[PDB]
Amino acid sequence: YRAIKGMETKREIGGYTYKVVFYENVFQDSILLGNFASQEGNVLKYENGQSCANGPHRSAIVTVECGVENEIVSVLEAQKCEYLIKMKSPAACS
Repeated sequence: YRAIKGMETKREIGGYTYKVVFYENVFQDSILLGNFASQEGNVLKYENGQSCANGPHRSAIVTVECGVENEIVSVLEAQKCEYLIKMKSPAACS
């Protein structure tokens, strides 16, 4: 009944703190981008989050290429209130 969290990667982009719980969801300060729904490849998709107001539901898509450590490289609202999260992590290698 309790969601399991990952490593919690947090980074300040645009003045707000992006938190990637990885197996839960992603936030910006306290504004919920999206929620972990599915893992597609090595990319995790988070949607049904907090409203965007200027569009549909916010969403977050974490693109992981794997690396030495987990870190939020960048986040970009390029898609429909859907935030591209660019990351890497050794735990992503499989």
